[PDB]
Amino acid sequence: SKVFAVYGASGCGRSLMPVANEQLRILEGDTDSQIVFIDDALDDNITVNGYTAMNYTKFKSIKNDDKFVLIAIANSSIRQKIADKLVKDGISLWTVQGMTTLIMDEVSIDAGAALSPFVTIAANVTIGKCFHANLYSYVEHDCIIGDYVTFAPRVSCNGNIHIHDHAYIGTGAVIKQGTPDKPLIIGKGAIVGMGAVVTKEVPAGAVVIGNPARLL
Amino acid sequence: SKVFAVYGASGCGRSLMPVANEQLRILEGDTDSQIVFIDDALDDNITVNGYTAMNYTKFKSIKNDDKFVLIAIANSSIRQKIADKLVKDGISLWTVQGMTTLIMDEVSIDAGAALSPFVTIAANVTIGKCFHANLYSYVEHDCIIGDYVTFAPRVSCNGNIHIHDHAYIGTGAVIKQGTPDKPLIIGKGAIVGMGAVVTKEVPAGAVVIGNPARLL
Amino acid sequence: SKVFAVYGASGCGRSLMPVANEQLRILEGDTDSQIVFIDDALDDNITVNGYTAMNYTKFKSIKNDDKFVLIAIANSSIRQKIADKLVKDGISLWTVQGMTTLIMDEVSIDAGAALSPFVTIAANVTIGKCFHANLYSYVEHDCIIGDYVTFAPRVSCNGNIHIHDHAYIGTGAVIKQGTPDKPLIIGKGAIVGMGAVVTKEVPAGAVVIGNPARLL
Ligand SMILES: [Cl-]
Repeated sequence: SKVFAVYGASGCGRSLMPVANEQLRILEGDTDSQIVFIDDALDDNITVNGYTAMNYTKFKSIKNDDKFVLIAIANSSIRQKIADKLVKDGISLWTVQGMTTLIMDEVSIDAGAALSPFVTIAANVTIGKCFHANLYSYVEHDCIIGDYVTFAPRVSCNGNIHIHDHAYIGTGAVIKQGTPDKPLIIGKGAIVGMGAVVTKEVPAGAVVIGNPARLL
Repeated sequence: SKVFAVYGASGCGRSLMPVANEQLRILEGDTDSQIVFIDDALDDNITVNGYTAMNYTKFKSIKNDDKFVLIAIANSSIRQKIADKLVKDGISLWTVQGMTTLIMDEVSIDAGAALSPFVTIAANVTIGKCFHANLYSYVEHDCIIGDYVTFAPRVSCNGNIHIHDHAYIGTGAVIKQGTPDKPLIIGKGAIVGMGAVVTKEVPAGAVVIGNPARLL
Repeated sequence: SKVFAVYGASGCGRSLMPVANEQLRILEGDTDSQIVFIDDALDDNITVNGYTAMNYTKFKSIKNDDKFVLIAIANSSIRQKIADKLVKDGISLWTVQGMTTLIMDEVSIDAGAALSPFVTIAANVTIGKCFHANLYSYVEHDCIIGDYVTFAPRVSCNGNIHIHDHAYIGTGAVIKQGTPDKPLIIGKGAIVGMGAVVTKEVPAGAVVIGNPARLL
């Protein structure tokens, strides 16, 4: 027996719950296991879109040895804090993908990714901890994505790009391909704004916007 | 018995007819009902892409009590005029979606929407009359879309956005999310240009272009 | 009996091989025919992502009268040179599409196209030799695409656009629709940059970037 959850019942979670149901009901063929929301804003349990929603204290109290959680909180500092709590409490991180999520050859993705509908992860990609790939995003050939990276919808991450930990890539941003000799790097904790057209390396902690991308 | 139609046999209609066939043949499981084009440019009936095409006078003359029409005319002033005519003539407005159109939880969409392939309508969205969501568009969580709104392909409408009646959002435009306390408003009859990167409220009747969006 | 290949084992080929397997195993229902990579960088055969990879000399030497090749090299000058070699050696050019590639009514596409996942080719489109439509691209109604045209991912080619031979359209570029009286032309060998917002005719051999597009 198993219990599943989506951690976060705000916009991120409510748009991922249908995806977690595709993952569980169709890709895993599991019509038996319950799935709930976890949200620490809750005191008493409520329902959100027809699913039971409870705080983490209550979720921990459930008498099941086999818990699986997708963290659906876009802020990567919160996501890392929750992931470390879950692992310490002996709860499994759970990767979810949609029926229309395309995974190509020789792809490695660490546990706990949220891979939305219409996402492509192309050939020979490596992805670290609790990746968020929102609707329509792609990661093309030979990319290396670090830990707690977050893509908004419709990110175009071309080939030979290395995105370091905790970077955020905004809606519809486009990133030029690197080369095998010079991968294009997005630095640790960088923020690439909605619609940015990135043609060069982004420094760690930089915020870049515009076409072409410039420091904000 | 029933008769279906796509109103408009120009580019909008010809790219929606396959979608109307997915809706009718697959999602409704109806291999019996006829589907035609209506276009008022026609005097004599013709064929368009292998479908009978006739003017509205001829469509009205068909002896069937049960007519269903998708209005495939992007201009929302024309669309409203035709919708009001159809309803007055006792003809039903007909929502169409593709096999790859994704509808999430607690979504309300008024009759007569054209929801293209690869469209996502995410959690807790409300949409008014004869919405057009062209190919690849999305409407994310908690949005409220009014009546006779029109999206070009690949619109990224993020969460907590309120788009008022008759707005037009151009190809690949990106709109920043609102918050629950302050939804980002696109005003009545506003035009958001192809590729616009919208980070603030757009006034009613404004035309905005660019990255970032500015008045044209 | 038949032998298939993807010509190019670099990023283009490695992200198309899964698509060629969808085309062959599912759309053609062929679980018998072998598929390999061809790459002229190879001296001795190797494996790439679990597929045999050989140079063209070795592929020619295979004793099969019935060879089918998808050219997965984005550079259109190389693609034309290889296509002419294949045809002269009595090898067939092979169109590939994905399970999520949508083709609408009255579409004509010459042999050897690479039509990626999530691509739409809309109504009444004509496409010439060895077209590349990378992930998420669309070609809308009434377009005429010439020979050896190349789209990066997420190109938005709206209706009534004529793209002449060897043009390249970069990631996420958006092109305004033409009209029936005045198709919007992208000239021979033009380059439209990543993220460009094209609102006017692009001259032959021009390089255009930005929002709005300007000469680079
Ligand atoms: Cl897309």
